[PDB]
Amino acid sequence: MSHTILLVQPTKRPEGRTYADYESVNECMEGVCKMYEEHLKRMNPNSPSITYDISQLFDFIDDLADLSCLVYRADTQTYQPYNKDWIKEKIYVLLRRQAQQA
Repeated sequence: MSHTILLVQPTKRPEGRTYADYESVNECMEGVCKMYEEHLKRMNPNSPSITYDISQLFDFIDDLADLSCLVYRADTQTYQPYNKDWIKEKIYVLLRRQAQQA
């Protein structure tokens, strides 16, 4: 698995820049969905389930001022960068697999 770092900046405000790290690319993508999920729970404290469609996720990601990831390559002991659109496609594929399973 490749160690992965996610850099997020929610708004134009520089002090909001944050990061988190994961043991793999798929756990980082799941981390992106968890970010949106905890945002929806803040907003909806009294909804029993947090439910959302993939279009709502994608608009949330598009609205971030910035989102990128760095993925460790054993090859060169270095990190390959990938942009917001790459991220969205991995989450697409991930969420599409689960939907098939069901």
